[PDB]
Amino acid sequence: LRHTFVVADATLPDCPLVYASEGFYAMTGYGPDEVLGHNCRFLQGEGTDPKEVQKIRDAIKKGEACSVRLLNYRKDGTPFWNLLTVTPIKTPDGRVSKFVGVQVDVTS
Ligand SMILES: *[C@@]12=NC3=[C]C([C])=C([C])[C]=C3N([C][C]([O])[C]([O])[C]([O])[C]OP([O])([O])=O)C1=NC(=O)[N]C2=O
Repeated sequence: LRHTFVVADATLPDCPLVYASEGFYAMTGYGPDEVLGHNCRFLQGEGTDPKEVQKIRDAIKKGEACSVRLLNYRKDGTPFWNLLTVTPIKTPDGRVSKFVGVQVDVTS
């Protein structure tokens, strides 16, 4: 199946994205200059369910994995359904260093 992949830096307080696969840029319409250094939430918009957003916010704050389905918007404004799985990456001392995300466009 077609998916995309990003890495977020958890050592920075607001989990900016530091790496994205070619598919992530191609799927969203945004280039590296608009994606790198930014929190993934710029993909959100009017129809995004705040309850699902809250699930990821809590899991990130708690350093747990999380899988949620979100309405997202491309650079051109058009919406798509993003099945998103975030995974915490810990150092051996228990601290979370990075979050990794798999994003699937599940508009089908
Ligand atoms: C986004 N993918 C994504 C990938 C990773 C690795 C992480 C850590 C987060 C995301 N987000 C969410 C965003 O960064 C944030 O966690 C949430 O919006 C909730 O926190 P706030 O503070 O905003 O309430 C992704 N969000 C998207 O909308 N699309 C993704 O692809």
